[PDB]
Amino acid sequence: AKTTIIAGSAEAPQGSDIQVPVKIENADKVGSINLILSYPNVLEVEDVLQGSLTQNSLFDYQVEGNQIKVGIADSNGISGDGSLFYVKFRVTTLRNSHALTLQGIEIYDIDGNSVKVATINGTFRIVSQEEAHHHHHH
Amino acid sequence: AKTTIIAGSAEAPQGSDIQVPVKIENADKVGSINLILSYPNVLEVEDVLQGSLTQNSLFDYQVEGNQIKVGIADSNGISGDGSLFYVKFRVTTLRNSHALTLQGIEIYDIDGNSVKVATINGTFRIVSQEEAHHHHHH
Amino acid sequence: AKTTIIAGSAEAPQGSDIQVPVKIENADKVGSINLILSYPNVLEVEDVLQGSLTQNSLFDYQVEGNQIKVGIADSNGISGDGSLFYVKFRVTTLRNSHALTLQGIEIYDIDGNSVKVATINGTFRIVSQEEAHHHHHH
Ligand SMILES: [Cl-]
Ligand SMILES: [Cl-]
Ligand SMILES: [Cl-]
Ligand SMILES: [Cl-]
Ligand SMILES: [Cl-]
Ligand SMILES: [Cl-]
Ligand SMILES: [Mg+2]
Repeated sequence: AKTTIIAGSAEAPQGSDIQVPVKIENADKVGSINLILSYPNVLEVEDVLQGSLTQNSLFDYQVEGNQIKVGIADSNGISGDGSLFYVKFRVTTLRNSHALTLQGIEIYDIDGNSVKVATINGTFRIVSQEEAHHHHHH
Repeated sequence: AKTTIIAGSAEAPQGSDIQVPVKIENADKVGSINLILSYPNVLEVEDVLQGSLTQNSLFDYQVEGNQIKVGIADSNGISGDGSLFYVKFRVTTLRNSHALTLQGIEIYDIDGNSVKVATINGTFRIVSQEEAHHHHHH
Repeated sequence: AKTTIIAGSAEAPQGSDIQVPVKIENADKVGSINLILSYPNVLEVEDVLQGSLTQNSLFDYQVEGNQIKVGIADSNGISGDGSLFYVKFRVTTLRNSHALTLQGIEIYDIDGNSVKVATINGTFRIVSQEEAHHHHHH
């Protein structure tokens, strides 16, 4: 039962907005999380929103260069699976993919103990009407 | 896995004593509980006894008006399912039921964190030889 | 889900070395353990080694008379099942068995709470080529 933080993956054409979640899986009474999400040059941050687990948490973020620093604190504890936050991006046969990387993680439970976490990075690709991808979501 | 506190339900004729438990379900290292159990005018409190989980806890109760204030502290932690205490009451086609209500709950785990709990109230009815109810207990 | 500490059992002829683990089962974020393992006169301690769970714990032991005092501290917490340490012994139809006893246990989780544990002692016998026992290990 290992706590894992996961950046979502996505694909979209130039000019469109995408919503990419960062999720947690198997959280066990997490009380604070600080992390950095790095994103590719092809993306531009439009907004950062609380997720399904953090609607009532103390939530901060700061966008600097190609990274979003996010801070979450929640005296109730966060447990189980769900989104920590969503990033709204705008997208500015071969092809190449880009990483949505999670790093600089600092995570503690509500009793102040360090929590071991695994991380999984996201992948983003610029794509055409290949939004059969939306059609195939599952 | 949500911690729930549940007042038992019962039925009996005038003049008889009944034993109504207040139980906990899915407790996770609970260290202290304060609560109020309100009871109907048709009932009169004869005794308040420790339950299956609190035989060795620090246990206090105070009966004032139509409510029983109960305090439990236990440095070992209380976990799982079982009774917190039992109330011995004396009972003083249509018909009407009465609530055994749980409120004013204050509950913390052994590390001093607030515990989220759900509550379920009990129901009491004055009844005749409908103690096929005892016969059907299951 | 009760935390249990278990001394392993073994059999071997005079003159041979044996490796006996002391294991934990269903540990839940244990932060410190002190215990005493007592052993029979027919055994002599050659070494005491960290186990599968304590390779990176702070680990101390002291052999005095027929008992090994072991101290383990680990800020990460120890959870699940595995060995806490291994003792390398040298063995110095009827027959008689000997106890490898666990006692004097003091165990706390990473938040400093006392942990309830059960213990299971080990059994050692001097044996011949009955090391079909190794052949039958399972
Ligand atoms: Cl921040
Ligand atoms: Cl950390
Ligand atoms: Cl009280
Ligand atoms: Cl509370
Ligand atoms: Cl020692
Ligand atoms: Cl102890
Ligand atoms: Mg604590």
